[PDB]
Amino acid sequence: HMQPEHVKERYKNFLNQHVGPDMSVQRCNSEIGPNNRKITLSGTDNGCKPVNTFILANKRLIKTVCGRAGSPQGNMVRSNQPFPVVKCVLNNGERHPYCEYRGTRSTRYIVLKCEEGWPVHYHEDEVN
Ligand SMILES: [Cl-]
Repeated sequence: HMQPEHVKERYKNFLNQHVGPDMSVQRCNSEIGPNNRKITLSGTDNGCKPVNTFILANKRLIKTVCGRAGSPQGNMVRSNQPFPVVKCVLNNGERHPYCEYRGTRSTRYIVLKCEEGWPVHYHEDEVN
């Protein structure tokens, strides 16, 4: 429960954007939208993210990728085993409440950036 002060907000936002143990392929719009997580494109006024991946696992398991269950990839880490994910890809909309997505489930190695052992960034594919 205790977190480094400079990590707290980045970690909170990592959980919000990317930790979705209960997420499903057909709930991208509801989960991303203002009735739930209100996930927004960084640096924008309520802008729809082009892509947002939810890892279908709990935060405890995902955090282990920052340590024993990951391997180094530059200054990031790559999971040693793959995870189930739902990738939400933008279909329509500029800003909330109009962000509409298609969700696709896959199993994939996840690449994260960690700080002090805490996940702070999920590395999305360049093209989605
Ligand atoms: Cl790996």
